[PDB]
Amino acid sequence: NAMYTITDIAPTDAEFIALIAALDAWQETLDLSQLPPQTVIALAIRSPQGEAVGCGAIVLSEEGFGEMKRVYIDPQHRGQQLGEKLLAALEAKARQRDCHTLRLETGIHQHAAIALYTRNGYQTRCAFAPYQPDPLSVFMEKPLF
Repeated sequence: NAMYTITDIAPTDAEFIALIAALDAWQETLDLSQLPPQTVIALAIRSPQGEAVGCGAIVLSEEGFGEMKRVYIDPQHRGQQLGEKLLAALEAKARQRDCHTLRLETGIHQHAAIALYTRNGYQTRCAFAPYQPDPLSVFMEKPLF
């Protein structure tokens, strides 16, 4: 089963905020709403009930880079390739916006995410604006076409 659904979401949607809040509550083991809205791609994965169950986002720069962030899948829906489904969907949207390279930063603690990106062609790299090699952070990127 990946007969879940993918749809746009407002980063200001209560459902988005809830996934994000859960993401941040876990990382303990705001910012997306402010930005110019053209510059943000944000998506959700929904159960067949219609419950937002995962999400993620890409912030696009004017030189064709995109930064991937705020990716999370609710724990009860893991084990069945949703990260994959979502990731591909964010990439597809980034291409339609001429984005040529996706990069991301996550903590070294985030093993599931890190492996998901690796399984799909992201490769480790150095710090990029606006981060300074906080190590440990892990920076990754992938050429899209």
